[PDB]
Amino acid sequence: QLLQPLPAEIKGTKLLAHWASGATITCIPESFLEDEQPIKKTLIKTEKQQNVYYVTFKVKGRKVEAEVIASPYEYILLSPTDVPWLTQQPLQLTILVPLQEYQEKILSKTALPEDQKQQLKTLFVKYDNLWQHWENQVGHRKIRPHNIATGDYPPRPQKQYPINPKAKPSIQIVIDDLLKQGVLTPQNSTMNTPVYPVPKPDGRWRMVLDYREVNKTIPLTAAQNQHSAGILATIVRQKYKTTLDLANGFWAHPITPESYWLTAFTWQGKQYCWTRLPQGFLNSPALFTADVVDLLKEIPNVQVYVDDIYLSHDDPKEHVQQLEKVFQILLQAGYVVSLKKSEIGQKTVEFLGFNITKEGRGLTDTFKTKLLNITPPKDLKQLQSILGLLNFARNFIPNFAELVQPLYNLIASAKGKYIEWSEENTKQLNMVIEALNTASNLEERLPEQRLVIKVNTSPSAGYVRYYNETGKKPIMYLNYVFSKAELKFSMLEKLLTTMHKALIKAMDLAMGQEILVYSPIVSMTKIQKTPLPERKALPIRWITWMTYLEDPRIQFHYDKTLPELKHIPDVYTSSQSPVKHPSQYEGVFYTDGSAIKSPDPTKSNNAGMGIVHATYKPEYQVLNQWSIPLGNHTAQMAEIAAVEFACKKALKIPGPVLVITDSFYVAESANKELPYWKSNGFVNNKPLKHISKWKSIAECLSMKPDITIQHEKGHQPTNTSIHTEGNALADKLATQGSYVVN
Ligand SMILES: [Ca+2]
Repeated sequence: QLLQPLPAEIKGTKLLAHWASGATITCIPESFLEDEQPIKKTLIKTEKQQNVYYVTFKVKGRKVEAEVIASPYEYILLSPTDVPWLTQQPLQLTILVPLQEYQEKILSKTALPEDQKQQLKTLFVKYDNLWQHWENQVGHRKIRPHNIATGDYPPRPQKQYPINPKAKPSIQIVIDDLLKQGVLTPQNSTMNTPVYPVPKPDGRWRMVLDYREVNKTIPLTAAQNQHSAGILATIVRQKYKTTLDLANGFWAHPITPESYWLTAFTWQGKQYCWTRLPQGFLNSPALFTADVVDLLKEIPNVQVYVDDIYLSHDDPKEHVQQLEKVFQILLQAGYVVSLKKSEIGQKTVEFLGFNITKEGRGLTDTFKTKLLNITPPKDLKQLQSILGLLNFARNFIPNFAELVQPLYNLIASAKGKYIEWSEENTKQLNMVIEALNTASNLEERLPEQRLVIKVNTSPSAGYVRYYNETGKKPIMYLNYVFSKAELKFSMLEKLLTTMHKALIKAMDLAMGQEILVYSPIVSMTKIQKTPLPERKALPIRWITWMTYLEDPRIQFHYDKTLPELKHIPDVYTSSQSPVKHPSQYEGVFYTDGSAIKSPDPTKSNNAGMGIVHATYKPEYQVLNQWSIPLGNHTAQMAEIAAVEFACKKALKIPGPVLVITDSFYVAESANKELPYWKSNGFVNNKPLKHISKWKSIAECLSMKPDITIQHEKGHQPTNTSIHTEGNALADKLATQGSYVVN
């Protein structure tokens, strides 16, 4: 548990002892007390009677004589009396995690009222032993050790190839910590497993075991929890939502001493074995999750997939009451929670087993059906991709040949491998999409025909088409938004996470009908054999992906007519179409800019912008004011540079903010022109200072998209809205700076 294990040898074989606090005598693993003769026989309430012995053993090299009983466990429960010299000391591993930055981060983003928010800040301390304090820290689970030695024909040992030495230092720490905790034991074995290193965003590296050779031997003989699909159907979305990431829980379940040889691996010419369940093993996710489910059975609403846990209660007070009940269970069992990726008491959770963020109160996940806009292609190869993409809608769209005709005429126009794109063509393309958004082309779902799903993906997002098996029109298209982590995935994994998000909505439309999925992938079996270093997603992703093949209701077919969508341009995402109230934003930024006639005839101009930071959470208040002269520039430039300053100051505040411009051109450009100027490369603006200002705004929004931009004329507004009052102050500051000369 929280006490550091102590190295000890009893009968030649090394073992570990744990300082106990109970007054009961020392327990010893059962396999050593068979040969020994019993002194007497006593019964224990917490009544079964067991034999009593008196054996000698070494603790840290010093022999110890004590009256002992048996223990079904693999550790030596050490009575404090028998060892008066040795004192209890807490566990001390290598690296201490930044636990205070984690808790302050969770307290910041919590959507709970300040009343319950202080209860949580108190719950950090009462259950301090529950959170993960050390890196690679694991907990002990007082459970009957698992037997994973199923199957009479053992697998063949794999030779260990040299690995990257740049990863050895960061991994040897983990080897030391697990050895220190007894998670790893030095022991030769018949089986050997390859080990692979993969980098971590912080610069260090984590090791990966290749257990697919042992999994082909071990048969599937365990009760599987509801899979990704079955869990997501029974969920209950209430007011607040909370997710708790465990610290590799399979490292908490110990395996039987007989099964240690199976999990063996070679590190630095030395062979080690696993005391606990290892990650990448066949039955580790199932054996671990089942235990977790029983504990969470008592809670009214819960869902557990792998490490992640889900809790959603509508009552603010009851969410915290159940949350404390969750913590006691996890602390009493010996589980360890990582506050690095945990999310507590938020209106939406970023990840709940599935990659989709969960908002609202809906038992079934909802997502936008309609396809999204596409940025103009920069090259011919990116324009040929989108044409062969729309080729499917020829057989059921009347105006198709008429609305696509202009784009065909544009390709042969230049004939110089460079293509010129007109702004109206961008609007024409937007019309092509709106035709698909119209429910005419949308066929109706038929409960008789099976559900056909055609899946392809672009570097920016995926494209999913739900069909009827005979129908020429699709029931409904589906376009999934890639998260910042999924964009890092390889192209093959972008398809798989796309299919994952597509089979979710298919369950709603299945209605007891088998589902056939067509995909550019030729063989599903070959995909499981895809090499490991090419997978750039978490194993939780692949397990979640592979668990869907086993369903006989779903079948996957290779489709040749699916085109290549690697050169598909970026999907146009609009953060301005949703409008949010100014009170819910954490920060409000009013901007403005003026430019009177310069006194000097040479400059001929003078500018001055104004910035106001306002917060509406408690009442209408202003944090700071700013009034800056900009020299000879455009009045709109003063209104252009006014938001570049405001965009930066929002980065220091992690939360929803809103910037407001008196200018029409600024807000409209940030909504439609900015997604263009990014891909446009700022071509044919405007000399160089003008372009640098727009890029800086684009990059600032790239680092934090939580920034929304509105626009309000505010011409002689007596008291139109409570919002225009703050903008009247910003225009005052912009005017003051415009009147000041250097
Ligand atoms: Ca202005």
